[PDB]
Amino acid sequence: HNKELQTMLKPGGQVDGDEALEFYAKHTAQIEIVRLDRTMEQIVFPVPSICEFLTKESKLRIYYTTERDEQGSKINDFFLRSEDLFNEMNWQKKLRAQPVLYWCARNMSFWSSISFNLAVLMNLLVAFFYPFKGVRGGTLEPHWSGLLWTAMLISLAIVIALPKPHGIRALIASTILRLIFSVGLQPTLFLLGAFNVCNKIIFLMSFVGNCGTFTRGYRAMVLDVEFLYHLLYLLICAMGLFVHEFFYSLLLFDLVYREETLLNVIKSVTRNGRPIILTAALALILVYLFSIVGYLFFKDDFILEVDRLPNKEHTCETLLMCIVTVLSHGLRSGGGVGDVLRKPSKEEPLFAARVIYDLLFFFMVIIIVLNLIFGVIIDTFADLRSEKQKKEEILKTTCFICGLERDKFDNKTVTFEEHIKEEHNMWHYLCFI
Amino acid sequence: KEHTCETLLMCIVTVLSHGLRSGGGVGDVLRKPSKEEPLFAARVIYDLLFFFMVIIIVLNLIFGVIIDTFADLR
Amino acid sequence: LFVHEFFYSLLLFDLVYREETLLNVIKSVTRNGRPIILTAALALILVY
Ligand SMILES: [Zn+2]
Repeated sequence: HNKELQTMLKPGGQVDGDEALEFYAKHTAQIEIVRLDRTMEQIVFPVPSICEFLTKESKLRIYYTTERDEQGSKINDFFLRSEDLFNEMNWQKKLRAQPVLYWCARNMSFWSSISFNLAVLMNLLVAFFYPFKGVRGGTLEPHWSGLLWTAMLISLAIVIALPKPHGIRALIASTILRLIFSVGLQPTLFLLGAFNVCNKIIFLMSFVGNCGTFTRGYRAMVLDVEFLYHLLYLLICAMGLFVHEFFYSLLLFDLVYREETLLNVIKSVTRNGRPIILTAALALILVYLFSIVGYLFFKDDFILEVDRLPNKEHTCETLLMCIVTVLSHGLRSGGGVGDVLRKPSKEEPLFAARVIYDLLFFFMVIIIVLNLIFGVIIDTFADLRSEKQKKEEILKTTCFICGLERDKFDNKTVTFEEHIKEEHNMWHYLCFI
Repeated sequence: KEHTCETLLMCIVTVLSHGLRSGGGVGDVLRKPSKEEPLFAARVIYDLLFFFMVIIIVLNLIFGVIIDTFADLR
Repeated sequence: LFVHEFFYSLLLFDLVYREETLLNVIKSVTRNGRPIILTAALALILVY
């Protein structure tokens, strides 16, 4: 009401009285509610001291992952997420006392990134030369020591660069390559495996630290799928350290499945999986009918050429199951079944029968069915892109709480961007709860 | 004499990238199982899994990404 | 002009990148390049 009073607590950023004014402005929220008589009134309250103990990553997760129900409102799931956020803030305040556990839980990204990187490098080491018979052999430059000296020069040039601006993995890779030639490769791989397993057993503690599920017991931490996945990763890492080496390749999926875009394209493939499975079943039954037709009428045309392992050049398939195997062999090769069956030679009476048989198989099975599978995949891309742009637009041009659109705030003595940060800020609603 | 073998697990990756082409899959370059060796069904499911999953799903994934980018741009 | 001749072929790209529709289709390819690179890496690990 007092315009003179209003214009001297707000612009207090440029005055010397900063402590009291910006402290009390920072620690004061504002919320609007509706009472029984459907009247809207405004409440000004102090924020709790525990509400500042909330990580902004969880805030972004709550802002993005909340979805609207059939009535078009996000508050119903927001309440449950608010309760979970309250428990998370309680555990964060409890955790902040410990100096070393908070240091481990504060740096999860470093442990995860270095584990991913050195497991990738471990897979690259086991992939290039498996039998571990030497390092001197190579189709590279005239000496392997030349490439080793080049790597040493690269490491020396990277050791005088800027402090961790770029090339941090380059010097480590050069050092690992230089250690590979000085000492035997199996000691180097044992050292790298021990480093990865100690990295994983400290990262598991770092993960269970800030995600404080383990303070309530054992059932909740055991039943968690993410903890089980991390434990499985640790188990197969220890198994690949102790018996043979291919389990690093096994955990390469868990490595490369950490980002979102590769996830999105794959998991679009796994979205409408039931049309894909049913189309595969349709292909199987079409192959079955074509195989029994070939068993009935073209039994002697199924001569195909094979080569025999040393202790005549042709085999026949007459069991109606080997014929299904041959038709699934001919489901590949693009042309169809006519590329594996013997050539009709234009003079046998079953020539036109062979021509229409081959053309029907090729056209109907190959074209229609394989194009059906690919059309299902493409349509799933279209559906995902449409719903993603729809939810992004409704998040960007609509208030989270009020649900009103940007078009209602044309002039109205206010703006939308101050409405959605002062009048209807949802973190003020969480603070009030 | 007219034939070579690849036993290094890197030459095998080279041969599998050689067989990532040719459309049919890896079953067109490997020798024919001749129906009587015990590892016949293992070869059949191996070839079918490689062809179906790798060829169909992955190459159709790349082309689907390209087509979806056309749709977004338009 | 001074050494060998194939650098005319090298500058043929700069020649054909002067219109707009070709640029539109090329960077329809290279707009979402990171899904394509990650799908290629997925193919590489499946081959492995
Ligand atoms: Zn509002």
